[PDB]
Amino acid sequence: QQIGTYTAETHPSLSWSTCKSSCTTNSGAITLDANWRWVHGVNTSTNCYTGNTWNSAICDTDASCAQDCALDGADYSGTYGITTSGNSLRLNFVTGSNVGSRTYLMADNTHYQIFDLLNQEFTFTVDVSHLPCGLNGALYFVTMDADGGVSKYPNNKAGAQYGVGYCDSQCPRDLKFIAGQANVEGWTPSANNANTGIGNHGACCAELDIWEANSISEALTPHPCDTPGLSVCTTDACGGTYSSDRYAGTCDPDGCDFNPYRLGVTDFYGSGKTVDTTKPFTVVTQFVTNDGTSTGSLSEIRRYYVQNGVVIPQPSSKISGISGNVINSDYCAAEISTFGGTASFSKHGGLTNMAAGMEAGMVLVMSLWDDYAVNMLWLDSTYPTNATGTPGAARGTCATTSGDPKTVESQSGSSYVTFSDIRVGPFNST
Ligand SMILES: OC[C@H]1O[C@@H](O[C@H]2[C@H](O)[C@@H](O)[C@H](O[C@H]3[C@H](O)[C@@H](O)[C@H](O[C@H]4[C@H](O)[C@@H](O)[C@H](O[C@H]5[C@H](O)[C@@H](O)[C@H](O[C@H]6[C@H](O)[C@@H](O)[C@H](O)O[C@@H]6CO)O[C@@H]5CO)O[C@@H]4CO)O[C@@H]3CO)O[C@@H]2CO)[C@H](O)[C@@H](O)[C@@H]1O
Ligand SMILES: OC[C@H]1O[C@@H](O[C@H]2[C@H](O)[C@@H](O)[C@H](O)O[C@@H]2CO)[C@H](O)[C@@H](O)[C@@H]1O
Ligand SMILES: *[C@@H]1O[C@H](CO)[C@@H](O)[C@H](O)[C@H]1NC(C)=O
Ligand SMILES: *[C@@H]1O[C@H](CO)[C@@H](O)[C@H](O)[C@H]1NC(C)=O
Ligand SMILES: [Cl-]
Ligand SMILES: [K+]
Ligand SMILES: [K+]
Ligand SMILES: [K+]
Ligand code: NA
Repeated sequence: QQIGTYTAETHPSLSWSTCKSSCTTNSGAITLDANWRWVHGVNTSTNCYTGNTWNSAICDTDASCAQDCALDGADYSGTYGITTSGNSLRLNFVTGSNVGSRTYLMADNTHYQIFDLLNQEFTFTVDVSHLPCGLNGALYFVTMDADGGVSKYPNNKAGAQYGVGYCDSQCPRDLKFIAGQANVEGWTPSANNANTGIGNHGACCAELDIWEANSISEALTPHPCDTPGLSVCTTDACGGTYSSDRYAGTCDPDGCDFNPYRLGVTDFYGSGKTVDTTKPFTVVTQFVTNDGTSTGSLSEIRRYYVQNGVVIPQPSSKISGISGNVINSDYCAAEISTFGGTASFSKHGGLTNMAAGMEAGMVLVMSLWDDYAVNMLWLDSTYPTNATGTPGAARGTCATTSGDPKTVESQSGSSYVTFSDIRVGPFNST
């Protein structure tokens, strides 16, 4: 994708902190993912993409399309409901016909910030108070290229500056641009989302979902892949949520997840609970390595919370067969043994391959979305919906009829998530 000229691209400002075993406030900024943008011909206002289909006059091939179509600048607040205030980022849900957003932290105007998380602690504050059933305010990391692909893929000029280069563990085929090619060939409009479709290519890479949550439930989920960085997959071999068989590909779509409610701890997180989601709170996450160095492999993910200045531990599992309050080799083996299903976490290298994702360096993503595929039931309801009574089926209190996108967009359009005070450093430094 090319760089358009009609609207200047100005990344809203967002500060964040680096901490030492003493913190330094870094100047940062955020960009909007390329899928939300206007895509038009080079030096013309003609759309390359309108509604849920491509303009075959310009985009007669995957390559020509990327050479000949440009992404343009965004009105962050006015069109997408994205604002920043100091160290705080607010993502609105419905803004006209726009639904949510996906944003990336920048190191400069043309590069995503890269985080090296092994043997570090990462902290943020969140307000989920305005996130009802069926929404997901996510803060997580993916193994994207810092420059968004510009150095590797010649047709890609727009790069990180225009939010190009997304990949994740679901191998998304809904992306308009992947690896310097447009996703034109085989494009199939979704029958239910007027803006969206699925192309023949998907963009796979490692994903560390440190935070997927709403006011009801939260989960922490590493997802490894066969290779850490971008791998371009084709059609149904992609696996993930955009394919016939989620387990057909090279990334783990399920992950090794820790949701306190799923693990039997139903009084921990939610309205007026131990972590009271009517108010903001701080989430601290540690990435422990086998040898205690930045170059060891990932042994354990640890977690705690702070609210009203009070430290609140991650609660331990109440499910017979699954112990503790950390994610480690024993926990991941125990989860799949007890809850059952496809061993996709092991098959894609588990924590060793998660570490490879992390060692490559990862981009920070903040998003707010609803889910046409599963209505977010996997996060905050009983799932599968016919598995009531079985261990791990219940993930939160939402009804199994909840989370229908057009429903929640009509009823709860004013929903929003605010992320703030991002901090990273050595353990005990944030
Ligand atoms: O025509 C001339 C005039 O153009 C004006 O500019 C227009 C332009 O013409 C128009 O084409 C453009 O339309 C864009 C809309 O403004 C924008 O809202 C819309 O955004 C969609 C996007 O198309 C779609 O791909 C995206 O899909 C989401 C999906 O909903 C979501 O569920 C999924 O969630 C994932 C999470 O992000 C992730 O964290 C998690 O891990 O996984 C989730 C999935 O499991 O993410 C996908 C995307 O990957 O949804 C958004 C939001 O609804 O995009 C339209 C383009 O396709 O608008 C322009 C501005 O109006 C000029 O302004 C004017 O001057 C010209 O004259
Ligand atoms: O694809 C939807 C959602 O799936 C999540 O994994 C589920 C899996 O779908 C379900 O069959 C199993 O019982 O539970 C896992 C974990 O909740 C996955 O973790 C998400 O990233 C994904 O969005
Ligand atoms: C730049 O675009 C405008 C709008 O299409 C057009 O008037 C002008 O001729 C363009 N430049 C060219 C063709 O070099
Ligand atoms: C249970 O529901 C899932 C999801 O629709 C489906 O795959 C399965 O066939 C259903 N029936 C039974 C008995 O599991
Ligand atoms: Cl869980
Ligand atoms: K601002
Ligand atoms: K994802
Ligand atoms: K309910
Ligand atoms: Na299975």
